[PDB]
Amino acid sequence: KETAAAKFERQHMDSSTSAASSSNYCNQMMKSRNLTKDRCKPVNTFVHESLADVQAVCSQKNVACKNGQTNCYQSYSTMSITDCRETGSSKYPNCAYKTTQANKHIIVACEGNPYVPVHFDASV
Repeated sequence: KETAAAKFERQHMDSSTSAASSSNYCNQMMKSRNLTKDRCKPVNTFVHESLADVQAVCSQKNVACKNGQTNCYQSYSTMSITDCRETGSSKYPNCAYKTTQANKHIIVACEGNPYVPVHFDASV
């Protein structure tokens, strides 16, 4: 089955664009990454950076995750991100999202050898 690292890439990485190009970015990406297939995922963030730059966060500033786990890390630098969260009209299978551009630090949880992101915790 899909690894946690691979799931993180599918859910949260978008190295192919520098930022969201339109208000339909989230609608399209949430669909394309299969985050709407079974149910409308309520909120999601995409990171517009190289994979290696995001994986490198696992050796940056340790911080406890929201859930208290101690394998979370905050990026030293801000990153281009897109916040996706459901609109009031979103109704499965017609999932619908508000796209918001931002430049924020990210917080990810890391696991494994290589030690890589497995969960997107927050934009801060």
